Amino acid sequence: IKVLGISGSLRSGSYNSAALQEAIGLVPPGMSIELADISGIPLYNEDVYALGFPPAVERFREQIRAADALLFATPEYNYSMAGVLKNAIDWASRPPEQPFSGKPAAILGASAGRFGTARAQYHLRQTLVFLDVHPLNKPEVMISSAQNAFDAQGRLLDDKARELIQQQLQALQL
Amino acid sequence: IKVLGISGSLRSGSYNSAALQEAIGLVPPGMSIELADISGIPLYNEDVYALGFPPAVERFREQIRAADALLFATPEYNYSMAGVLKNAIDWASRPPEQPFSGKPAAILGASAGRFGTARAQYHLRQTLVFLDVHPLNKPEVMISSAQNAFDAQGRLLDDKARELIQQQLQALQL
Ligand SMILES: Cc1cc2nc3c(=O)[nH]c(=O)nc-3n(C[C@H](O)[C@H](O)[C@H](O)COP(=O)(O)O)c2cc1C
Ligand SMILES: Cc1cc2nc3c(=O)[nH]c(=O)nc-3n(C[C@H](O)[C@H](O)[C@H](O)COP(=O)(O)O)c2cc1C
Repeated sequence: IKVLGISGSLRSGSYNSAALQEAIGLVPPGMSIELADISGIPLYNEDVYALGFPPAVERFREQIRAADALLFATPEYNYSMAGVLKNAIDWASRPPEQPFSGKPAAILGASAGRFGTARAQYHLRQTLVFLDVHPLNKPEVMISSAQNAFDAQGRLLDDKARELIQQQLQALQL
Repeated sequence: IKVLGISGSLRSGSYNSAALQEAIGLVPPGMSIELADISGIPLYNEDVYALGFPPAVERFREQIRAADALLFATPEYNYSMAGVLKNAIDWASRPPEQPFSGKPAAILGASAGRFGTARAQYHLRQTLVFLDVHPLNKPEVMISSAQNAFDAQGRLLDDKARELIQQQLQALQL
């Protein structure tokens, strides 16, 4: 079961990239996770699209088409998903045969304050559902106070979190 | 009264851009609309921001700070606002003293086909309130079937949408 991990944050220390990094070692037997790189994807511009998909967008789209399932790690930016993550989905959603169609997915999000991700995870869920994606309803995974939830070398300390992801990955495998 | 028009679309024929332009031909005395340019704003990345605002973002934040009101024309992509617009908002919202705070703003959205922008407008309204913007609730301005609503090189053929822009600009002045 090839699972594609998608972070909505480009920063090297990104707690969201970190959580998907930890999910690699939390997968169950039979499943495996590979992180997608969207740093190369540009700002959406219909004119550019008309001329054809940017190299970085073709690679991404084909990673989605090929993966058996998707795992999203969306940060919340101002009461919604991060623009960057949305922008990448925008590109990837263009005809013909946008690869999202039919794929199952799991959503989780990391924020640093005391809330976050609740609104971004909902918006992301609706956006994905709009593209015919079938996301897992539960469990619900949110990493609050992430700045304390991880250490320098990006490692998740909360057993609850480690366990929740394991749960989701299984719930995903089913 | 200086007003900032922000289009969430970068394509040359953008109906959301074309709509704001029309509004310029509709301003009443004592009000002027200038169109911000976000095309130069890069994808958001915390590591880049840590070293200072890109010039484009800088130019953008100051226009917001200086303008007495904001006029947003957001297209709707995949059940939410355009990723491009959200990214510009993400960049502009960073401390120190992000300029959205306090500014009154009005929303409108241009889309082709069936529905459009109703979700994007909601998310946008929400995100902006989160930044302490005072967006107007009435009137709702949705330009549907935009592909027919506009002719070659601008000009809003639909008289209905015209009334709303006018009304929206008048309410805004108040
Ligand atoms: C433009 C921007 C908007 C943000 N908005 C919110 C927000 O609405 N709520 C919240 O709890 N945190 C918010 N944050 C903080 C992020 O959740 C926090 O910095 C997080 O560590 C980012 O993780 P990532 O780098 O893994 O994406 C925002 C950060 C930025 C740069
Ligand atoms: C990611 C994406 C999703 C879109 N989804 C729809 C849709 O569901 N229904 C529809 O009628 N048009 C849809 N459109 C078309 C736009 O509404 C149309 O191209 C519009 O004219 C763009 O206006 P703008 O250039 O002012 O943003 C979509 C466009 C993009 C880029």
